[PDB]
Amino acid sequence: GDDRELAILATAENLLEDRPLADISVDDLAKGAGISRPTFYFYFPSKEAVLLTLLDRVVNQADMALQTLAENPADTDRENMWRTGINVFFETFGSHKAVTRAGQAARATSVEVAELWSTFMQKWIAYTAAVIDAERDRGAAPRTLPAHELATALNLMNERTLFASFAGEQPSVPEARVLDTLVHIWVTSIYGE
Amino acid sequence: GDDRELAILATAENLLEDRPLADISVDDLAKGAGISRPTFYFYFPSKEAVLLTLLDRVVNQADMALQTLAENPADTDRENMWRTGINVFFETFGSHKAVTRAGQAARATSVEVAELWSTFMQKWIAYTAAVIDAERDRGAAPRTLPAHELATALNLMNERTLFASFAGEQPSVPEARVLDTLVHIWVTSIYGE
Repeated sequence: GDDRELAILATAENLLEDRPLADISVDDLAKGAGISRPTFYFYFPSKEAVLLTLLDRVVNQADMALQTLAENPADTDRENMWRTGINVFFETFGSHKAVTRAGQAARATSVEVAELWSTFMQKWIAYTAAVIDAERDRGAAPRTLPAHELATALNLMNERTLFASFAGEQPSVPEARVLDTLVHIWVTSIYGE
Repeated sequence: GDDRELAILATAENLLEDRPLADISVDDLAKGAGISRPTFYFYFPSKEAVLLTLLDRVVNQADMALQTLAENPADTDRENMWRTGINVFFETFGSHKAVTRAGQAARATSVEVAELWSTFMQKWIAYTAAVIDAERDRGAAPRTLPAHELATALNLMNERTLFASFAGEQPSVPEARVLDTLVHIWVTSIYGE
């Protein structure tokens, strides 16, 4: 039963690797999931609710991985610690590029997708700023910009640069180089005087 | 004659301050410009070509201002020089927020808008990297990341952070704080070891 729902989600993710949400119909979803069209509408109100759920699962996966990291300090220098935290996003979203791309194009039209993204971005920026503040309180980072404004720009940078790399946009940082590039900007801007 | 065209462009920019492209019709454009609907179609193929031209004029205005800056060095420290160059974009796009917002939402659907944006971004990143390279050649900046990858991420950061500030997205850096925030990230990441 939760089976049919997972089948629908797995079909949508497979089809989104090939074409946009606009080019996928409810029948394609139903057909791929081994069900009828009215049976589909029982699990989801629309193909957009299917995308909404896929992005929800992707965002919550990253957010949980991040909480795991937070409760379990990695034992390394400062630079590697930022790298590990950014890496959560590089791997989680980079393992679901079709959902990332469609979820981002849907922010322009779907109020729920825009709100879901915006809640989590606020959470990840607040956490980033709490860490920068701890680093300043401990004397490891200088008091330059307002931690929260600095955290806002760096998280926006990552959203745009990661997602450009994953879609292979022109211009974009090659995906093999994007982690190194962002970590350098984060560590210089956070610790640089 | 070029009069009617300017009237149509000025009407579209005024209406875009109130509602999205989808909520504006060719008749609204024609009516505001003091012309008929078939007369409209003589100057522009569609309301989307009107947006395309508006964004074209905005992008070329910034690019020309930047060329002016380039040919006329401002006589100040390094930090102020980056601030002046970023400021070109903060003021040019920030003086046309409705076009910026609609032009960005149209990149998801219009191949010409996507290509126009992508050409200019490549140009501005190449110029940014040429400057970072000159600074490294002169011994003023360390050889850290590949200048071109560093320039890519910083320009993407600015596109996303400026445009979030202008739309008042949640989250965003307040528009009174966005210039300072980006300049700090640019100067630390470019000059920081």
